[PDB]
Amino acid sequence: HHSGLVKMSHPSGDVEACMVQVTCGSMTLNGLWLDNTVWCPRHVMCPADQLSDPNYDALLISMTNHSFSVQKHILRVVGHAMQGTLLKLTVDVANPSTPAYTFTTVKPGAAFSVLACYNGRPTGTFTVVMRPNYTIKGSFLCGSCGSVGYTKEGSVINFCYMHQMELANGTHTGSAFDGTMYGAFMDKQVHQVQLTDKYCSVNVVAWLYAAILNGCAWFVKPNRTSVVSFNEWALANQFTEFVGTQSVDMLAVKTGVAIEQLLYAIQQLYTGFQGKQILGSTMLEDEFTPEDVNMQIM
Amino acid sequence: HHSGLVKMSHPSGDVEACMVQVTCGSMTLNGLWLDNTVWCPRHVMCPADQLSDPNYDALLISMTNHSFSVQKHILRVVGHAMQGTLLKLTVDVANPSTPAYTFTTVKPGAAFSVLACYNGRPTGTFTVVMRPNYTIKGSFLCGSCGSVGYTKEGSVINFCYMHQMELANGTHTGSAFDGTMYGAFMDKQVHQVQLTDKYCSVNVVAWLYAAILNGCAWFVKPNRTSVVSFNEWALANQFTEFVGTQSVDMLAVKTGVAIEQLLYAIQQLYTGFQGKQILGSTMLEDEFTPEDVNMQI
Ligand SMILES: *[C@H](O)[C@H](C[C@@H]1CCNC1=O)NC(=O)[C@H](CC(C)C)NC(=O)OC1(CC)COCOC1
Ligand SMILES: *[C@H](O)[C@H](C[C@@H]1CCNC1=O)NC(=O)[C@H](CC(C)C)NC(=O)OC1(CC)COCOC1
Repeated sequence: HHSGLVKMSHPSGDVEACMVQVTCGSMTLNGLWLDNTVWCPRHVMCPADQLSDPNYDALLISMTNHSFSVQKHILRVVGHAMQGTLLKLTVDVANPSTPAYTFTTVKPGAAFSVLACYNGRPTGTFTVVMRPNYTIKGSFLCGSCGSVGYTKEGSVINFCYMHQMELANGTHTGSAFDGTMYGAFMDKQVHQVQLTDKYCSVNVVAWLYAAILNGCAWFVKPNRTSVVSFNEWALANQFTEFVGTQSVDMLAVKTGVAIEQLLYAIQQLYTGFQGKQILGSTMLEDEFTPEDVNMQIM
Repeated sequence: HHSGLVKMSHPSGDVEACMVQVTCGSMTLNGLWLDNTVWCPRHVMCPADQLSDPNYDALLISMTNHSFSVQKHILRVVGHAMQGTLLKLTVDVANPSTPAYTFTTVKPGAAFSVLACYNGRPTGTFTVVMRPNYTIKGSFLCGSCGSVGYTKEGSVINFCYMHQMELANGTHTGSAFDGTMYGAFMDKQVHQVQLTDKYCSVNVVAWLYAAILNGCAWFVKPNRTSVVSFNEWALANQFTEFVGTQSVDMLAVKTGVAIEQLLYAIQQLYTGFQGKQILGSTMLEDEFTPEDVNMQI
């Protein structure tokens, strides 16, 4: 039986209307236009020559307002400032289609939608999970910097990601809109090695609950492992700490299966399913959130 | 090395601007507002009483323009007609934000984006492949009917799907905008026979080309299988006919690996990967198209 559990993104129309192109010298990339502000990665300031150790503080000082061209395809710069790894440009027109929005940094295990853009033009959207080593997968090519990641709750878009770089293992990372880089990677063209990744324990729990809701519960036993005990074990076996949420609790109430029975199951299943499948899979899946499962299976 | 091959959907803003809610008596679902026309599934006319064997001809005749209610959230009806499994409702206002569009019927193995909506409100977007048995997977709950699927060529939107139903096995189907149901399923709540699914051969090829581009070419051999022999083999082993395309050919040039080497490879991998993985998988993957791979790698 097909569960209906799929990778689902937020509808992108609200964010499409905020995308612009930003150009500084030879470098061109994407920006986010909210009210009188345009956000973009500060390495737009850097010519290809100096990208391997840029001096951003000096590059900023060398700019004037005319050093930045902002074009909408889908504007006069009247101020420029740097905030961590982002530029905050002030323009003289308020974006007439600005959504209600917040700037909240996301934590590992949380999912968000990405609007991939090139030269200020949206081309595709996908959902990613912020990994425990502060990278994301997804699909990003040359020109994609400034593409944004977001969630939506009610009318309020939460902007959580602005794309900056690809790592040698092909994963990606970027900034929060407070200017910090996820994982503290440097916006320098240099080899940087991401830390070891981990299974997102709370999302594995959610997926097992999706399995139960879908009629697949051969892995459920009476046996349990406490949260506190599971977390001691998680540290030493490449799992995140489990932190419960009202979203997980809803799934436990619906199924009648306790969180702690699934923490025991995870300790038995992460080595393999001994020939069985769970939701068409032979390994544990950690990129569906408790919210995904509540939204899509209930 | 993560390939960067992911399930990607089209930006949905153009289509979001066309979604409305359609209400008829006590039933409510989504509709697509293009110019002066609102498209929605005809079963909005059916009371819960009679979902098993609705008489859509008599239901239509019993309706008047005032039977229908159309609200834009993200309108007065002055005309109603039935086209196959869809209603075509004429409203007095023409949608100002109507994109350039066409209507197409997608074929098995082709990918399209779906804007899932509830009560006229877009809530999510995902990409599906029309399966060889004319069903799709995806995620659709109660209230999702009238959600639409589409591709793009340029800024042109090609509307190809309007969601209608879920089958006993959890898969889904819908209408093309000429009113025909994909796979000729009936818009009634009765058990109906679904053909067995098959691997979409051309997409498996594209997936192996993506593996090669990503530096995973252990399955590659100079052993070849002609398209014709492959096609013969595919009938007895639950695979679709391979049909080359310009898009596949590009991939054979980028990698310098011939189609027939991968056809040969498919025959062997179907019997097993023999301890090895391909792009993190131990089974063949057939929901990534040649166009996906060309665009994403
Ligand atoms: C901005 O559009 C760039 C996006 C990456 C290009 C390929 N895929 C991407 O996601 N970002 C960069 O090019 C970035 C600039 C520095 C932070 C100053 N460098 C980068 O992503 O690094 C490499 C590998 C070390 C990525 O792969 C291509 O070579 C550069
Ligand atoms: C319209 O929004 C409905 C969408 C489905 C409901 C649950 N998931 C869906 O995709 N469509 C229907 O309710 C449909 C109406 C008939 C075509 C007249 N019924 C339906 O999808 O079939 C059932 C039973 C075969 C699927 O299983 C649950 O009950 C409905």
